[PDB]
Amino acid sequence: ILGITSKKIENFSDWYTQVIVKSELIEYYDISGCYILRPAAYYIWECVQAFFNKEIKKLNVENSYFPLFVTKNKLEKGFSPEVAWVTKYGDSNLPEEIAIRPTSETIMYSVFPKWIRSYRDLPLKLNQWNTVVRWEFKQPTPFIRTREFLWQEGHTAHKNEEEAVKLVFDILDLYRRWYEEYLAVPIIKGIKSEGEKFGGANFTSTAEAFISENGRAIQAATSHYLGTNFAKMFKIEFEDENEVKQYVHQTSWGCTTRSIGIMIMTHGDDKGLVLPPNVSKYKVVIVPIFYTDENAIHSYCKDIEKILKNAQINCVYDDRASYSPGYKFNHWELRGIPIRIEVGPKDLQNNSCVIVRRDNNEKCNVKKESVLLETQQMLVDIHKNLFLKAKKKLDDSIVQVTSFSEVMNALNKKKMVLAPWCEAMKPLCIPLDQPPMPPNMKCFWSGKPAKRWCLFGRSY
Ligand SMILES: Nc1ncnc2c1ncn2[C@@H]1O[C@H](COP(=O)(O)OP(=O)(O)NP(=O)(O)O)[C@@H](O)[C@H]1O
Ligand SMILES: O=C(C[C@H]1NCCC[C@@H]1O)Cn1cnc2cc(Br)c(Cl)cc2c1=O
Ligand SMILES: [Mg+2]
Repeated sequence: ILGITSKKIENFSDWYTQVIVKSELIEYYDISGCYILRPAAYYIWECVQAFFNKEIKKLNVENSYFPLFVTKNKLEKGFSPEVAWVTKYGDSNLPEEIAIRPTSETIMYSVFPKWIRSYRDLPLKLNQWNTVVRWEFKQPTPFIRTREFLWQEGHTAHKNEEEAVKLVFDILDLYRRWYEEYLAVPIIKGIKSEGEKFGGANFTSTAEAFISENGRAIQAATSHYLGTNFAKMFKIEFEDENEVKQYVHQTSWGCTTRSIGIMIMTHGDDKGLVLPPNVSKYKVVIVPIFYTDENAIHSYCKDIEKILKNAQINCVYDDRASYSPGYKFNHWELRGIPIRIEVGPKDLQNNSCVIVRRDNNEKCNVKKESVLLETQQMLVDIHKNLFLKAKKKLDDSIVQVTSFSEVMNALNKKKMVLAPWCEAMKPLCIPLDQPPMPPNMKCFWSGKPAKRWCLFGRSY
């Protein structure tokens, strides 16, 4: 009951449920597919939100808030069974049903024509941090697929294709950094196939992550070039620099709290949650061991707490008298605190302490004067190690194939497949980083000549 009783490989699904609850990330809720985000989970969202905000602001993107509700006729300008409908206020029916936003396309693009008259009004760059609701038919999973989820949705409109297209890939790399620099998760940039892209999009760029334990790919984030599709539909036009009426070129992009789930599944182990330092409130936990003047142990630990905190490194000194040091060890490992500092009589004797990494459980005795410096670079190295170990697993999950039997073998081993492309397992994306393609290569399913490599696999 106390700790994680299932192993990540043996029973991944039950391991996941145990980790997210016992590490105090979420609480389950009496509405299926909805979950309470406890402070530990929301801190992660706050962090990546702060990062993403800073970066998109550099791209002159402005934050805004559009209404949670959209009327029936405006929404209705193959998704409808996912729409949640507000019908009643109190005991009175609404004259017209109103929908809860599943996304803000119809809400925003209905007003864009009013804001866009000439080239002078361009580019228009908007972003929202909000919630949307979708009554997912597929089985709900905490973070990964929820019926209400926090996200960010960006929407832009430009004078031409090139400015729009560049921003699409600018945003896509921000998503890359989002996962890499804060969640320590490696992702693959790519273009969706025509059958997998957002229907309203010209093309859909994507960031894909992969979970080796169940052999499933997860779309980490999206970034669409919408072209003039929505511009035509909503009559979003502007007057040229040459007085000619033109359609705007639009982009849209989004990343949700699914990112947190991807992080958990990536870095979590059999001991429980493992947090990248950049998304953990407490970077260090200080645990005291008695046998010995207790008050002297308190003074030493508090001194180290002051040293770290003064250097703007948030940490916690677990001085709860009712719990053994061993209990505290597991307590904070479970909650994913990157670093544990142990202080006992022996450490107090040499004016030193034991520092313990959460990721590989490596221990080392450091002098009190070197605690700060060693802590700082250890937090750096922990993030590097988490990312690199994760990248190795991602890379080792892809097999380059040129035949059907090679595909069957990879599918049976829960691997992803990199196959020739000439345009349940499905096409995931056409990776931006293309390996060389032999001149006379064919798709083994069509015989047509291959132009690029496509990534295939099962997905969430
Ligand atoms: N219910 C959900 N909970 C969490 N994240 C989600 C959910 N639905 C979609 N996302 C993610 O939100 C981002 C953009 O969503 P979106 O463009 O609506 O894709 P989508 O068409 O809903 N994909 P899918 O629902 O799996 O067929 C992607 O990274 C999705 O993985
Ligand atoms: O939501 C999208 C496309 C983009 N909109 C916001 C930015 C990120 C995102 O990729 C695809 N999508 C997904 N699910 C939907 C569910 C409903 Br219900 C509706 Cl009306 C519409 C949609 C819908 O448009
Ligand atoms: Mg969907």
